[PDB]
Amino acid sequence: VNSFSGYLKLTDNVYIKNADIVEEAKKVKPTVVVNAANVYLKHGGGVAGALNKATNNAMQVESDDYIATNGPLKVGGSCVLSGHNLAKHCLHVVGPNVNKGEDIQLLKSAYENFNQHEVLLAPLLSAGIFGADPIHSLRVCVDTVRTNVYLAVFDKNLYDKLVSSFL
Ligand SMILES: O=C(N[C@@H]1c2cccc(O)c2C[C@@H]1C(=O)O)c1ccc(Nc2cccnc2)cc1
Repeated sequence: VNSFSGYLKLTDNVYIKNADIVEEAKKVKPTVVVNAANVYLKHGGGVAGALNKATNNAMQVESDDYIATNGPLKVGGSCVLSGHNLAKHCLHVVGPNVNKGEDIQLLKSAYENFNQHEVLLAPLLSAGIFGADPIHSLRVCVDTVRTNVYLAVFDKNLYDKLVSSFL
């Protein structure tokens, strides 16, 4: 039993809700919140900008030190940093950004990072301003992630479309 509330169950291990991931993180305080990161951990907009704003820019400060030490992430890769006031940990995961021409096959590699964590609160990778089809992202999530994932979808219209089209 965990504290995630109001989710629709899609599969044995994948759950989905129309929710603001920032508000959901603040209420649940999950062990792991996933950020829709880029390779530079520059959290300017979309989910990343929202999460970073909620940390009063502490996520960005920590991220800049991480990059200065380690260099950029790989597309499809991840790193674990602090969850600040939102979660114990933040798993920064880089899905391919279609508006940069990155290979969408890398989306499966991106979701594989979730398997290193037993339970996660997450957005749909590569959705939103990353330009991929969210229906496709949900399919890859279901077919790749084996650990317990609670997906937060900000847009109600998109949430309803994802549920209604789910196979
Ligand atoms: O980018 C965001 N979502 C994407 C989006 C947006 C629109 C249509 C879409 O299909 C998608 C897919 C993505 C998703 O749903 O994950 C997002 C989520 C929460 C948020 N929280 C917040 C907002 C304002 C101030 N502070 C915190 C901000 C942005």
